[PDB]
Amino acid sequence: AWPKVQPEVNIGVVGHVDHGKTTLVQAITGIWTSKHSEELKRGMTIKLGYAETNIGVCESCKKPEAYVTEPSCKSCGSDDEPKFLRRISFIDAPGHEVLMATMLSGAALMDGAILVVAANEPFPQPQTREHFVALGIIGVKNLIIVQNKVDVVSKEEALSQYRQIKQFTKGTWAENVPIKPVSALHKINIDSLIEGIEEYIKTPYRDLSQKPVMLVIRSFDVNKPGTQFNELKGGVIGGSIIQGLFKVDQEIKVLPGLRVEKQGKVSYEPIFTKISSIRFGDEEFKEAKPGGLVAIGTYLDPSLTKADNLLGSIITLADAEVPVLWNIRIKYNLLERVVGAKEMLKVDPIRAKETLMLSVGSSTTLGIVTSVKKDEIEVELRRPVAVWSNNIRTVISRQIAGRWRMIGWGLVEI
Ligand SMILES: Nc1nc2c(ncn2[C@@H]2O[C@H](COP(=O)(O)OP(=O)(O)CP(=O)(O)O)[C@@H](O)[C@H]2O)c(=O)[nH]1
Ligand SMILES: [Mg+2]
Repeated sequence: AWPKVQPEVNIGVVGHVDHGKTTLVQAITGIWTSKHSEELKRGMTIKLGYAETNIGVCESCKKPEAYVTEPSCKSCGSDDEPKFLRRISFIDAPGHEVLMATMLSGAALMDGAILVVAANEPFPQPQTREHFVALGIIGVKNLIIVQNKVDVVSKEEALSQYRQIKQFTKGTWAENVPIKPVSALHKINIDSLIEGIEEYIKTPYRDLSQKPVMLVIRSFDVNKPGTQFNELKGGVIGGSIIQGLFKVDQEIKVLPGLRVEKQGKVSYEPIFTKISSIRFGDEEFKEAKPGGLVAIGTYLDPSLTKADNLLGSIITLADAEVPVLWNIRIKYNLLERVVGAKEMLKVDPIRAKETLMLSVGSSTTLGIVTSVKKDEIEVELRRPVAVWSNNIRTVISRQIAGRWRMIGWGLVEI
């Protein structure tokens, strides 16, 4: 039988709106990531979606068909159990331009990524470019480009687009990134994509001695409405461990923590709690490592975790030393152009007093520029940000025509 383990690797799925990201995740895992009523109603991804699958291989069968996502080799005529390789999970990002920040948040949790490009739309669309560049900046460079929807165009049309994709990636870090043509909807050529995932998105080395840090993207409770008070389960916090590992019964804290109101005055205080449970998908565990999206059960009042209240927080062990900053200095670089805009636009230099959006880990925060130099800016933040390490990358966005657009990136200087 196959072991029940946590996913050991996170693969982002990104790309322009409606290019088929969520359907691709479904093709691979059997799961539809959109769980929220607003997502199902509007027919779009809004929150980061999530799905897991085991990956195995039928050792006595031809590849790529030999790769499977379930413990059966019958499709290649064998009754032998396939060899288990690893469990993997997908971080399914929204494609809508208005949701770029969510993509940025998700990118902090990715070990590698799939850029989905629809074969029946002109390449390169605005969020194809924006998501691509964001991946480059954040360092998610174990990339596979998936040409999706090949079922509705001829082979030669798909090939014309393939040539365009090679041209686009030529001279960039992605020059030799593989391109896999598939139909996510009708499940065509999926095995080849699985093989590509095994080949090009290998599980990275994890130094489990590092101080445990988790980036938070969800928070909620499992309390059915009309639940008795003596039955109210504690709040649950969801996210991905980026370094180290957590264990049941550990004393932890959420940073920056809770917003505190003292007659108009607002500060933040760390939330201290204890891990009462650890879950990945449907399975419970005693410890949680990088890879996968973990649900940490706590003793927190569920009101504190309700409705993703803690999105953007980090979690550490209670005694960790972590700067929680209301002002940050960033060593920055600007892009030449606003890549996510429909019409070509130059990036104006950063100006003092302008309000920028900073993406740091899973957090998204507005701040006012208080100092501008050639290589550095200083920013007064509207809400504080937890800075758990010395070389954290931030992505900088500017509001252009009412839309937040990525314009640059930097290193948060300690
Ligand atoms: N013909 C065809 N249609 C597809 C394929 N993959 C997805 N679609 C269709 O495209 C539409 C959008 O699919 P969806 O998977 O939700 O795309 P998405 O990129 O996740 C949308 P968002 O950017 O908001 O998250 C749906 O109608 C879906 O059935 C494909 O391989 N072939
Ligand atoms: Mg989607």
